[PDB]
Amino acid sequence: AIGGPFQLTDQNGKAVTDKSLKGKPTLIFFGYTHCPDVCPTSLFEISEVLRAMGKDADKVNAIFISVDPERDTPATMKNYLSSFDPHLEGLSGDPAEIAKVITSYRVYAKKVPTKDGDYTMDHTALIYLMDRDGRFVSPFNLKRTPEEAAADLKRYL
Ligand SMILES: [Cu+2]
Repeated sequence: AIGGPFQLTDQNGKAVTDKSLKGKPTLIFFGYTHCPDVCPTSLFEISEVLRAMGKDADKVNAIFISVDPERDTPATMKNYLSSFDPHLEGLSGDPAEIAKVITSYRVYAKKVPTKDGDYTMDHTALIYLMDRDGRFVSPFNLKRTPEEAAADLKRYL
């Protein structure tokens, strides 16, 4: 089964587990705060879907899990997510827990050293849709208007 148990921390320091994602459909994106193009564009596109949901945005989970736990602490994630829709929840964790979640969600993440102790990460770019029971449905299509993506997500309410 794609996905597994976890215990992570949101950008406000609140504990978040797999069990707390149950009851709502869930979009998940794995990335990192120092990503130059893919992450801000993906998280912007998700943000527009959440805006197009209106009041229903509170009835889904939209989760950004960092694959760069050495840098993406709650405070870093909070400030990063400040630019994006406020419904996005950013999850940080102990390196052990992130490595576990990466394996159970079949994520690819690889550090790529640049220069002077800095680095980028190659990583999975797909958006995961999990149902309200936490069961993987499919990857989620963002190549369409925010309203079309919102209408699709609403079917999982
Ligand atoms: Cu990225």
